[PDB]
Amino acid sequence: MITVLRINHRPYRDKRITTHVALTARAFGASAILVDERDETLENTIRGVISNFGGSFSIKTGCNWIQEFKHFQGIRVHLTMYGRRINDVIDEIRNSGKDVMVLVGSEKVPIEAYEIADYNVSVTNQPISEVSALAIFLDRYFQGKEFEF
Amino acid sequence: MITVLRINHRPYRDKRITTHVALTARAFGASAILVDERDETLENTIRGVISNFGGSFSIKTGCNWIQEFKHFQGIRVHLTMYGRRINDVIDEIRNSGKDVMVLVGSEKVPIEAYEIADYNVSVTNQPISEVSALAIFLDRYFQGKEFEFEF
Repeated sequence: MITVLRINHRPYRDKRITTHVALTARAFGASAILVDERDETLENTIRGVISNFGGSFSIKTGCNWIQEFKHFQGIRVHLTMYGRRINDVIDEIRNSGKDVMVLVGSEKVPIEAYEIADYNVSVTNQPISEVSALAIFLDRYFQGKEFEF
Repeated sequence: MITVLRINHRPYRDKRITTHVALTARAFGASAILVDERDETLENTIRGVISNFGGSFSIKTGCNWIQEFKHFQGIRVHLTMYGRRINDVIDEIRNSGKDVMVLVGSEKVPIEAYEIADYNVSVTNQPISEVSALAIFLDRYFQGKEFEFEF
């Protein structure tokens, strides 16, 4: 099972982008998303989608991201421009058979995430969207396989 | 060459999602993006990226999307969840040797997008971000090689 941990969500600014992260996570085969800042309106939006389009994807908000990432029972993946290329490590991640937590949304020089993660993974050295980074990570993990709701 | 056509840009509502679309278009190997509503902030942002990171990508805004799509000289692709499975059609599109214009919308897209397109293309039947739809479209078009492209 893959869980996305989305940090740096600002309820009063980032509803759209965080929504886009959650829908991408769901569509491309993650089972859950955890969001740092509590956002009941986001929960209601996403839970609405899940109701309307099916399946058991989970959203929780108001999470302590360092604790969730630190104590996750499985592989901790940090999506970041400061990371090695996904292709270098994706097979080993996939072949591990473990649950995976993928951290999206880190900023600054992301020390606390780098202190915790098992893998720090980039797609390109060009500026990209975290939404597109998450899509590519999930696509590579699931090897381009399609999903059934 | 791939040109992205981004519609339903509403610059006084949000510029982040369209900026993310443009950054994705550029990084994933499109040559150009055309955006329906004029947005000089967007133009300058993306031109700033080109200045610092290289390559020859172009952005224009304030475009009549129906006219651009209808009269584009090449294959008109519309990315939509209500389209055909991408893997059914991506090979024909790639092997045509034609230029491609890829329409990416937001909220509801006008029915004309579906009627004009040569191919209405679904990366998934589930609601997703236009950013991730575009990423996967380009990724499949370029068969995973686009991150080797030089800027």
